[PDB]
Amino acid sequence: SHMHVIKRDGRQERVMFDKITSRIQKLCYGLNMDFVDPAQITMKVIQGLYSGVTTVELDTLAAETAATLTTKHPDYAILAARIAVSNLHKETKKVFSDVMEDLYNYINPHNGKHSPMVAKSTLDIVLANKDRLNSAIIYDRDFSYNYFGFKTLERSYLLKINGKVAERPQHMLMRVSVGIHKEDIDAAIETYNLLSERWFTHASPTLFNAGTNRPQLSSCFLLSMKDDSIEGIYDTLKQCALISKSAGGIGVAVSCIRATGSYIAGTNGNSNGLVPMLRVYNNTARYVDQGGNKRPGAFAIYLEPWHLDIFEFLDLKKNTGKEEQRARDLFFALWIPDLFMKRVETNQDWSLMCPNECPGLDEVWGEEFEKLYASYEKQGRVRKVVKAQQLWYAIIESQTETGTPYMLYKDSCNRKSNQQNLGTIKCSNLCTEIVEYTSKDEVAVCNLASLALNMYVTSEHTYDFKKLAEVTKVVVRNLNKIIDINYYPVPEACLSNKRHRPIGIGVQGLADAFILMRYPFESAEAQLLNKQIFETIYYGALEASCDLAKEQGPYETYEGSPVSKGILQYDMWNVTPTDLWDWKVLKEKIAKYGIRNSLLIAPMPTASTAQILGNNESIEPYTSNIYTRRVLSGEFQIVNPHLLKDLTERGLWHEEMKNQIIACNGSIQSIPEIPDDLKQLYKTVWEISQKTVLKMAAERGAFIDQSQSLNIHIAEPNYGKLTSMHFYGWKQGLKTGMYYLRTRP
Amino acid sequence: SHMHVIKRDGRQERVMFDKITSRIQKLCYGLNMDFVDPAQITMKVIQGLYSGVTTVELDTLAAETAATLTTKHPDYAILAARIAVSNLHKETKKVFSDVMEDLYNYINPHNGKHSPMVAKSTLDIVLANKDRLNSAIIYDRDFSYNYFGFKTLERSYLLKINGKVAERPQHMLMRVSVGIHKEDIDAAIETYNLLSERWFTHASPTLFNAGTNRPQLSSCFLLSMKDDSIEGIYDTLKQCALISKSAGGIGVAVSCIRATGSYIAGTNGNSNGLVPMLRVYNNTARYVDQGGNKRPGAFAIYLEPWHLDIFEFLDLKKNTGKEEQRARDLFFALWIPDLFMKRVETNQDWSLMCPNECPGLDEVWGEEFEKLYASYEKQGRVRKVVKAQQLWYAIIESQTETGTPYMLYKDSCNRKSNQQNLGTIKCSNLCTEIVEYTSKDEVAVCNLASLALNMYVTSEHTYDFKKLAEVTKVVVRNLNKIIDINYYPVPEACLSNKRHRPIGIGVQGLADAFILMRYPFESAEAQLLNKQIFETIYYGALEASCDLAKEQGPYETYEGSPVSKGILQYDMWNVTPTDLWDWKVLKEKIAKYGIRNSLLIAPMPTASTAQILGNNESIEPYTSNIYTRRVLSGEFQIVNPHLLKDLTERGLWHEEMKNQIIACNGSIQSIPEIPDDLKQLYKTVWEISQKTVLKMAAERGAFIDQSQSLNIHIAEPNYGKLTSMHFYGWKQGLKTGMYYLRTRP
Ligand SMILES: Nc1ncnc2c1ncn2[C@H]1C[C@H](O)[C@@H](COP(=O)(O)OP(=O)(O)OP(=O)(O)O)O1
Ligand SMILES: Nc1ncnc2c1ncn2[C@H]1C[C@H](O)[C@@H](COP(=O)(O)OP(=O)(O)OP(=O)(O)O)O1
Ligand SMILES: Nc1ncnc2c1ncn2[C@H]1C[C@H](O)[C@@H](COP(=O)(O)OP(=O)(O)OP(=O)(O)O)O1
Ligand SMILES: Nc1ncnc2c1ncn2[C@H]1C[C@H](O)[C@@H](COP(=O)(O)OP(=O)(O)OP(=O)(O)O)O1
Ligand SMILES: Nc1ccn([C@@H]2O[C@H](COP(=O)(O)OP(=O)(O)O)[C@@H](O)[C@H]2O)c(=O)n1
Ligand SMILES: Nc1ccn([C@@H]2O[C@H](COP(=O)(O)OP(=O)(O)O)[C@@H](O)[C@H]2O)c(=O)n1
Ligand SMILES: [Mg+2]
Ligand SMILES: [Mg+2]
Ligand SMILES: [Mg+2]
Ligand SMILES: [Mg+2]
Repeated sequence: SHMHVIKRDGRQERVMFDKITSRIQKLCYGLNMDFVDPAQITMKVIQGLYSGVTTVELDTLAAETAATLTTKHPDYAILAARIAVSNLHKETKKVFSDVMEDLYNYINPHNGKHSPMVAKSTLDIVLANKDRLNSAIIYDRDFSYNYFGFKTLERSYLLKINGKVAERPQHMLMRVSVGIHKEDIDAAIETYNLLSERWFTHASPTLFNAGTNRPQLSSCFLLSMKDDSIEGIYDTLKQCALISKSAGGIGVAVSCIRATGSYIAGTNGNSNGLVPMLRVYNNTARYVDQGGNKRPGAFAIYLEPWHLDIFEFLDLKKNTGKEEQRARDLFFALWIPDLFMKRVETNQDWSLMCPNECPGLDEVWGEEFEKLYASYEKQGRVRKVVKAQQLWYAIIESQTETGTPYMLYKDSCNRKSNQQNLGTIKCSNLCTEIVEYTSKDEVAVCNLASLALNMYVTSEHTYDFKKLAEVTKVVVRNLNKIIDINYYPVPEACLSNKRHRPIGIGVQGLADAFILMRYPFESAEAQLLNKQIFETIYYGALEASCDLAKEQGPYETYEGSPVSKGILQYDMWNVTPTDLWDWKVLKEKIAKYGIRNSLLIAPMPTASTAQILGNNESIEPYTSNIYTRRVLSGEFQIVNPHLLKDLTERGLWHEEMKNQIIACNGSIQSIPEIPDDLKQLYKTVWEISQKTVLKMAAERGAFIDQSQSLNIHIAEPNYGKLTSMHFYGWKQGLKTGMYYLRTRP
Repeated sequence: SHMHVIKRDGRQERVMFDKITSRIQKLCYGLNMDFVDPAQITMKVIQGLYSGVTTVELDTLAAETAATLTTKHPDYAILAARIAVSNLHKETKKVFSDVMEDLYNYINPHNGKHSPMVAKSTLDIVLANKDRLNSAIIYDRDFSYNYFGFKTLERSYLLKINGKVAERPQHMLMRVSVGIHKEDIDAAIETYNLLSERWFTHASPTLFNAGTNRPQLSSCFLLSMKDDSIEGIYDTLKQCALISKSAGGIGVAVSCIRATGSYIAGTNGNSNGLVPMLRVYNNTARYVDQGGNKRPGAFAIYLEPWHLDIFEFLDLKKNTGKEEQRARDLFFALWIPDLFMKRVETNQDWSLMCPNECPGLDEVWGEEFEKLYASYEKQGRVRKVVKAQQLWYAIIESQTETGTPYMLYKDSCNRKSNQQNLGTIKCSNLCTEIVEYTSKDEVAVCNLASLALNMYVTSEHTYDFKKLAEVTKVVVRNLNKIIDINYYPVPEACLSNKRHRPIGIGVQGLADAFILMRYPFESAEAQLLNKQIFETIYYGALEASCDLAKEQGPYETYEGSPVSKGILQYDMWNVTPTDLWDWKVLKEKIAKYGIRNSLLIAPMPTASTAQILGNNESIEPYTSNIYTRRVLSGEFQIVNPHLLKDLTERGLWHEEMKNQIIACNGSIQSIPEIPDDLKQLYKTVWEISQKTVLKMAAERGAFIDQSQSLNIHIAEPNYGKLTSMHFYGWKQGLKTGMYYLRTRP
């Protein structure tokens, strides 16, 4: 008949338009009514309406229209967040316990199987404790997310039932706290309130599988080859298949595979090298997706540069060429020793050999690698001799073209790690921050936890240090409770992760801490500031693991580590820390009790986590002050809201200032309406000299017991800033030369 | 600030959308609610709304959107009429008297002059009689117009004040009845109620200037040249300028101007002919517009075919050629005698002469013209001799290309008219229906009144005859009261229009009378029907003028007319009328009292009048069953609503039948969903053989004392149907061969 809409109860009515403005103005309380205008939003919604429309599409399109209108006044972000979050909170259930009973009592709607979303012990903990725990949840905190962080949180992370999302966000975060803190409830309420107050957040597989039926909370996996045979290659392929099933990240050390042309004693033939093998890993990276297709399964391939197939390895992730000689859905990385640095330095030659001819090489680092490599370089057992600057030119061609390979430094990582007593660290994970020991028997597993920073900044614009160590103590107790609950997908993972027991802590949003502390990025108080911050994080981490080892005893391989010898991570950098803390009593209690976890700190990139909480990616500056937004039918420009927060107060903001920053791509310094302080507080990273950031990485990574991601931003391809940049990173002592060479077009 | 609309009081408010659907559903009472849908109309209105919009634009766009949605169901025409008419009736004043005081008390808003819209005697009649007359008006009748008839009535006919229309339609029709019936009120209330019940309507200059300050109620003007000198040409140009100022229609007899090359005794030169002279009349037709630019001033130019400049006259209204040899904003017509018919008939020759050489020719018709033309054809005084079929081929080239010239028959008009005693009828008006005597002293003026037809059809589908003569009596009393109130623009007009005193009555919408009487157009009861109708109209007209002559005496030149000799118009056609009436007592009372008006009946085209009342153009069939509508941003297709009225009852109407009639251009007979009666009741005029219509014109024009318009519709250029058509019209005896040759593309 007429234009009827399908009202959410399931019924239909006539189109009465004042229900829209009746609802929006109800959801506009507490905003600037001088620019909050329900009529424009209603008008663009009615531009899209038709007959027979479910009303949840009208609320979705209402929040979408408010998100597109956010450019006119910044309160429409708060409005659009209230529209989407109110749309969800009207939909699903109020009580957490009946949601959990609905998830456990799930039935596959065409197979009849009692196929739960949560394990029965999780439901046991909930139903035994629902009275305190339903009282602990606070739904006032769900209106605190950004809109785009809420849509990113909704599209993939909330547990769905037949396509309809059936979890509020506090149901997910309380589900995580039950999923980790099993027996105890006080830790679940301190962990819940410290969690939902957005102080720290766990990693994404923890948000996937906390308390579910297959609890695989880990996110870091480091695998090396079992053998240089078909059985080793395909058994390693099997382990990468299972681990990439249970939503992990896999970095593979592929150093020990014989090269093209070496003799095969079994079938009297010659090998074809690494290129079809890594092509098999290419199709495996396409087939298995992490979890329920939530993100594609990605593999890192690490190769040391002395291997003979290095040129076809570097020409492998490209765009042109034959298709059968490209494997472009992987991530390639070079695990470079100091000798290739020295031979590129003085234009000498370089010996590409085959690890069947020269066996047992990648397990040897430093001066011993110099002696063994020189002794094989003497005997003439090598196969090819290439001038080192030619291969360096090939590396800069590959990084210039695609950004791959990554570059890590072998002797720097093997020298400055707490797992020296085990052997030689072969590889690292996909995002190049977990530097741990791998073997044929031990497959390295590490857990993650990302602390935010800008929630700690007080109103005095003086940073809070004493809170940060305290939350770090709660985090270390969380991860150390994670390691003993996790279900490892392969049997080699449990022995490594329970013998050595590592954790991982990484912060996100350093640029917001600098803006809210009101310092320039290349100032003196910034370089003092991050140094003091990671002294606080590192100190509180060591105090927390000390207080755990006082209660459960240290890990199984402690005596032999340099921490048992008193050398902490900063002395391996030979940098005495500041007088901000008391390190003597810390080293006394460590010398009397040990520590519980081997490796502690690890700055991860946190793309998706910082996408949720609105912070910037972990430590880098803003890419531009204008950042785009992916909206259906609108992909548009939103300025940095801290910059806009200062501009509305300083008066220089007007109705075309956005258009004034369109034609400069974030560069606010070219405009004549300038207080000449925003040019220091809001430096575009393209307008930031990279070597100051590298010095800041030398200080901060000098207070980190693992590596850290390092997105290199360079506007134009030039070999001097690249070559001097990598050599400068090697001279400062960094464990990671690069993670991406990013060139803006 | 926000989106505020300017509410009609002059204020502003927020955009609240349920005021729209709150109003439309209030204006939807009495319609089919199964398809009446306010939400679609509201949706397309809100597609056009913006901030700072006057609400009368929202009602205008609402009625416009309903007019475009009328295709889905025919009740949206009734809706859109109620929207526009309610928009006007909310706007202007309720009382007629204060509107008249506002119009008389008008002041030019930048000259201060008391420049009235009505004369002071009109306001005297209103203010002396406002108590009965404000009670007589019925505003229930304004919701009876069509939408497009109301917009056509509003854009040009209602008297505006500074661009804002300040007259309701009943204010205009009551203003007309006061403007004609001055002293009497009973005639103003019978005339008002018979008028506003849409029975008959006056002509368009009557609607322009009834009771205004310059009352020029006439619409027919026939002028001939005073002299074949510069003084005669430019004095005639002066009279055409003044008459075209006061909104008349001018037909000019340009027979008596000497041709190209004749000697000029004053300045010893030779004339250039007619072409630059008619070019001067071209620019005069562009400059002076009728009234307040309400329609462009148009001139008819009549020429008899024996004049020497006839070839450049026929090649004059074209599209190509040099610009200085074209006069295309005129209307050209040939005033053909029988001799050109006979010489084209038998392929003989034809004598093109010059009226300076052969003087006193156009004042002579018939056999006397044959004798005088043969005597000048004998003496060799002629100048050119052209084969007659060549000039006939030139005429068919001109009518084929543009439709001009018109064709009238000289001896047929001079033989069958009541003004034989005066002399020779030279010319006729622009629309070729007023055939009256012109002279140097008498400039012919005729008034018009168009009766509708389909209001007379009773529910029994038997036509009402006794009402039609009665309304015809009221009409004849109206026009005879018009002639004595009118203000003639030139002094020669008053002597003609008061000596001979003619009137004019023409009907509109014959196709609707045939459909509502349910007969085929080419049936037997149609040809019986229009014959009976014009016997009724002609009989009631003669009875009315008889009853006027019983009270005031006949006109000044009665004794000498053939009506005084007893011969009425039908005996000049030698057709005895039917036994429907009593003609003997009529001819007795005429023989004892005479008649008051010389010429009575005149079928005019009525483009604009039938555009108001929704009827078809006067006597022709429908051009197509689908007719387009001019709407801003929508120029679309609406079917004939009587056809649609039968299709919704007979069930064959469905939701794509319009699309089934798109690809046939009104031809409903090609579709397979056919009751084979609609193919007879709804014949497209392109699917109608023209000679049956010509026979119907012989009967109906055999009962008309003047000529009648005749739009000839022929789909393709073919010389046989044209030539046989004009010869057939001459053989039936018609006074008008053609008014347009229309070819659909
Ligand atoms: N009758 C209607 N016609 C068109 N849109 C409507 C109508 N009613 C509500 N809407 C719009 C307004 C909102 O933008 C959106 C959601 O309305 P909403 O009221 O929340 O559904 P609902 O009526 O079931 O919720 P609730 O019953 O709790 O009020 O749909
Ligand atoms: N048929 C083959 N095609 C391509 N590559 C092969 C083939 N067989 C073996 N390889 C590669 C896989 C390993 O990289 C390598 C050795 O495999 P492996 O089983 O150890 O050889 P083998 O034991 O039979 O001879 P060897 O004793 O020399 O190793 O050669
Ligand atoms: N506040 C509004 N915002 C947008 N459109 C409106 C608003 N109010 C009325 N309209 C629409 C409804 C109608 O289609 C059109 C004209 O409204 P209308 O009510 O007749 O003006 P009005 O309010 O001055 O008349 P009245 O005072 O007699 O009610 O404008
Ligand atoms: N100068 C001119 N240019 C063009 N046409 C002219 C001119 N003078 C006269 N005519 C035309 C207009 C008339 O159609 C025609 C006669 O005009 P008119 O005044 O009667 O001439 P006339 O009286 O001086 O000489 P005649 O006695 O021959 O008419 O000649
Ligand atoms: N595309 C990616 C990126 C990272 N990761 C893994 O997630 C870890 C940290 O990356 P991250 O914190 O940016 O991942 P998110 O938590 O943001 O999803 C890495 O060590 C990888 O193991 C992944 O599996 N797939
Ligand atoms: N374009 C026109 C059409 C007609 N007319 C005059 O109006 C008379 C009848 O034409 P009509 O009845 O179609 O004119 P309307 O009343 O429809 O405007 C003609 O005799 C002309 O004198 C005109 O002046 N201009
Ligand atoms: Mg509701
Ligand atoms: Mg082997
Ligand atoms: Mg109103
Ligand atoms: Mg003269």
